[PDB]
Formats: sequence, structure tokens, C-alpha cells
Amino acid sequence: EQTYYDLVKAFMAEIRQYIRELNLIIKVFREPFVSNSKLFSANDVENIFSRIVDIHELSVKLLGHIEDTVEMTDEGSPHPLVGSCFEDLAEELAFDPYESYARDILRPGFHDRFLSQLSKPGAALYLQSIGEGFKEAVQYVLPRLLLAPVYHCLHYFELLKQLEEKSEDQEDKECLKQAITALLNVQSGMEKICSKSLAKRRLSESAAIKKMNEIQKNIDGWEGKDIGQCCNEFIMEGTLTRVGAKHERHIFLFDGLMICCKSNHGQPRLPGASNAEYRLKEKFFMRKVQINDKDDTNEYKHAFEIILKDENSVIFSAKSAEEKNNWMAALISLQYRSTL
Repeated sequence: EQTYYDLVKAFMAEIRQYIRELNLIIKVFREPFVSNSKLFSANDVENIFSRIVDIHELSVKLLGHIEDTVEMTDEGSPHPLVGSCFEDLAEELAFDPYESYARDILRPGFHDRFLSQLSKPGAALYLQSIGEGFKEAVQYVLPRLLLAPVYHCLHYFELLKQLEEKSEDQEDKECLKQAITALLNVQSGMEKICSKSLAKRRLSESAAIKKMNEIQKNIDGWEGKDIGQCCNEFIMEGTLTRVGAKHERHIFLFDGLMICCKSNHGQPRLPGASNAEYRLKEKFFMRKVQINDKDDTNEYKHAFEIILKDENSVIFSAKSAEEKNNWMAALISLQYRSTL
């Protein structure tokens, strides 16, 4: 249902957002490691960010060519012919950096080595000195952002196929076929790397308000306005333990609300009473700080602290470090949404 031109328009918007993400990664997250030569060697940086810089250069070059092509496209053509933009680059093996990148970032021991780099002497303190939120963003959000190049390059393979099938110009079609061919090595190479179980789980990990109303409907004792009257999207739904509370609360995370409920699944109700599976306990408005907490003999491990306006802090605990990571990823992203 999409024309060749729609795909190109969609792609230009995608690569512009992507380029912005690469910039964020380079100027905001990576620059501080590069700046502290004493704490991180060239390799340390290399082991975390890989070919990120080359990929950024390739991307700006790709978008630039595509932009000129479009502007220089007269009414004589059925659609701008971008086949050549891709073919010229693929012929110079310009996409090779992505295979190397994917290999470095999706290696099985990536995260462990990443953490060791953040926990070695003076590292955590240096990251905190960069500014509020940097240490948390680096630890729980950066590893997700670092996957962006993989998603982006994988989509290229699919994009080129669709363009080839939809091209209305024989010369353009030919260029596309050639680009596809010249990229077969990079593709099978990335394919092997991405199909391994761990990588596959990681990629899957970071991959109509009917749901919002369906969720409120199933929550008893609602307070304040509707979910739709302050939220625009649904982020997460998991389980956590409130340090101090008696029962593990089920939680619905929206961009505007973190709803903490109690599960009454299967428990008896009086006739005429609500049949909703959950009971509202805490309704938190997302527009305040989020702090990380170290494990405590207090039985609470994999915990973090939420700080509300003029309210008392609340501490939650997750079932594992993996669960805590998913929550901090979403929560930290929400707190610094303006930057991210």
C-alpha cells in the first residue's frame, strides 16, 4: 500500500531521528569517557562504543546524498531515484562498520565488561561529577541506545528489498538489486550475530487508548482523573516490592503515571461488588526524580528510590537485577525524556 516515495519519506524521517540518537550517544555519553584519559584508555572507550563514530559519519553522508537527490528530482521522474545513493555506498563497502559494531556490542560478555568499566576505581564518582542523572543514564539507558545501530542496519536490508520491488525506473531498480547483492556479506554476518539467544533476547528487549481504558477497568478504587487525561502511552507492566509494604504490588507504568496495585485475582467478592482483578494502592505522577539504591542487608536488593514533589520517598525492589534494569531503563528515560 506504500509507494516507493512513501518508503523514502519514511526512511528520511527515520534516519534523521537515528542521526540524532547517534549524536546523543557521541556528544553526551561518549565524550566524557574520551575526556578522562586517565580513567579510560582508548580501548576502554572502544570496548563500549565501538565504531559509533564511523556509523555516524556514514549516516550523515547517506542522508545528505538522499536529500540532494530529492531536491534535484524534477517532475520528469515518477519518484526520486535513490537506488544509486545506496549502490555507491555499498560498492565501497561503506556498511562494513555495522558488522564490526554488531560484533562488538552483541558479544555475549558485553554488559558484564560494560559494568566493570563503570565500577572500577573512581569511575562511578567521575560519572556522578559530570552532572545529575549521568551515572544513572549511562548505566541503565546507554546499553539500550547502543543497540540502535543494529536495529537501523537490519531495517536497511528490508528497505532495499521493498524499494527494489516498488521502483518505477529500470535503472533505479538495477542499482537497488546491486546494492542488495553487495550487502549480502554484511547481512549474513549480522544475521549470525543477532540470532544467538542472548543477543536475540536483548534486541527483543529494546524493540488507540483502548488499553488505557481497559486497564483502568480492571482497577478498583480509582482516584483522580482518568489515565487518558494525563497519559499518552503505556510503557511497562511488572511486579515490585515496596520496602515497607506488606504485599508485592503489580505496577502499570505510563508516560504520565506509575500505578501501583494489589492483586485480588481469584479472591472472593460480595455480590454487586467490583470484579476488577486489581485494587489501586499508589497513583504516582511521573514528573519527579528517580535515584538508584545499593543493596542492603535489609533484605532489599535490586532496589531504587522514587522521589515525589513535597511527598515522602518510596523504595521499590525487583525480583532480579534484570528486572531492576528494565525499570530503571524506562524510569530514567521518562525522567530525562526531554533529552532522550
